[PDB]
Amino acid sequence: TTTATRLTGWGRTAPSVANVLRTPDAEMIVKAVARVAESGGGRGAIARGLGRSYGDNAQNGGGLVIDMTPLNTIHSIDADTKLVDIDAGVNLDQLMKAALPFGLWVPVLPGTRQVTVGGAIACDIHGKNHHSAGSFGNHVRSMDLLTADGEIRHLTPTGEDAELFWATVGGNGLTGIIMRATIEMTPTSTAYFIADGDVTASLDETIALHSDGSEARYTYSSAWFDAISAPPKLGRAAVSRGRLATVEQLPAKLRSEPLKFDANKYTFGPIGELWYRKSGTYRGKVQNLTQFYHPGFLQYQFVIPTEAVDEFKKIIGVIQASGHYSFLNVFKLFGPRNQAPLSFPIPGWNICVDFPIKDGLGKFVSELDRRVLEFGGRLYTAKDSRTTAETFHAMYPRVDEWISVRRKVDPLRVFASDMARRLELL
Ligand SMILES: Cc1cc2nc3c(=O)[nH]c(=O)nc-3n(C[C@H](O)[C@H](O)[C@H](O)COP(=O)(O)OP(=O)(O)OC[C@H]3O[C@@H](n4cnc5c(N)ncnc54)[C@H](O)[C@@H]3O)c2cc1C
Ligand SMILES: CCOC(=O)NC(=O)c1cc(F)sc1NC(=O)c1nc2ccccc2s1
Repeated sequence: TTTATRLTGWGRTAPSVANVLRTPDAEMIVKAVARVAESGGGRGAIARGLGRSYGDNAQNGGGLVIDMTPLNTIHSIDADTKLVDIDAGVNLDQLMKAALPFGLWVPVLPGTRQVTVGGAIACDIHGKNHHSAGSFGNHVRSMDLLTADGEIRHLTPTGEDAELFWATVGGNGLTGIIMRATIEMTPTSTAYFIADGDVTASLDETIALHSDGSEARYTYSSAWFDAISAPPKLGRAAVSRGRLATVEQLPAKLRSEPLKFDANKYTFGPIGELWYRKSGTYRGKVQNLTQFYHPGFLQYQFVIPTEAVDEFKKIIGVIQASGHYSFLNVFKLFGPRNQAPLSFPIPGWNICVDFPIKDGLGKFVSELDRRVLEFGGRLYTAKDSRTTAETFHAMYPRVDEWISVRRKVDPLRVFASDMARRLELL
């Protein structure tokens, strides 16, 4: 029934051997969880999606890992209610394609589409539209949760079991296995975006641009920022902002299938500064999803609360002066948070940086953790593999509330992961 497999997260880092159960049969999954519960709990079980977490949240050294990707039935889509009913192994690319002919858009897309619905709920994922749509869990109308006792619980965001619903959102698999969910989609009349592009010369400008009001005009917003240059070039950004196009905004060619989804010597001088400015400045460009959104290393992502703007500028300065060079860097302003205790996003300045593994890096990121903590921010568990229990607990002050929900639903510690043990969420 199960195979011994060396599993890792996407950062190809911290390997651990587990029994991997890979079955299309939901029955077998129920029986395997019963097999784990009866056998004195042991080192437990965790669900796995497409393995796109950089962390260790989808591995369980010496325990059971349940591969959820063969549970990938789309049960129903309804254009009138905007509801899709899917198995938790359905991925967001598959969902996106199935839903478009109904005029329905996946309401939160992350930077990849190769992500399961289960993983999208359990990490409470966010994307380019967070300030207008919130995160994934805001759009879940119901889910079916396989709990430790072997019962499948039907959960909704309001009414009884709300607490457990909200513990499962961002719960990293630790309340049990999400089998099935109903999601409310966003109505759209096209597969396209109308996009504006802006380019700033400085961090001060980047911040000014993001707090001048203009963010209200766009449903989707994010930036690539410079993390290497000295100040005041540092934190200069290519900003890309837009919204879903309506049919009347498309060039005539596209109106018949509006829902179809099918170095050099100059580059470091003044001319390329102009090139990159021109090329990155535009208004009302029509773009598909690939052009607008989806075109060794240690990923590190954090958010600093909105008011702590001076503290945010200080952390960027520390990154640049550190001697650790990050080329691919995403900046976004998050909007309001939801009610999930372990949900990562909070209103404020979100950054994802990417460091090549060098001497000293492990210790440098520890200092960064400390600064993020002091400034009221937190790290994202989907990107993290190395932070301590202490640091994590102080960054998520609702963790105790969460833990008691978890102990209520899982008394025998039937659901467990490397991360759980490391972060003392067990
Ligand atoms: C290139 C790239 C870009 C990314 N961009 C973004 C982004 O823009 N925004 C963002 O928020 N995230 C982003 N991520 C992270 C990714 O969205 C999350 O890590 C997502 O959770 C991965 O889903 P997955 O199905 O691979 O789940 P896995 O990585 O396999 O599992 C992740 C967690 O979900 C739990 N889980 C999975 N399935 C189930 C289930 N059926 N029931 C209960 N728990 C389950 C696992 O136990 C584990 O805790 C990115 C990742 C990559 C590689
Ligand atoms: C590749 C898609 O890029 C985007 O447009 N991203 C966003 O808009 C966007 C907005 C946010 F709030 S968080 C985010 N993206 C991320 O967190 C990514 N992390 C990686 C790591 C490796 C490769 C690609 C990515 S994208």
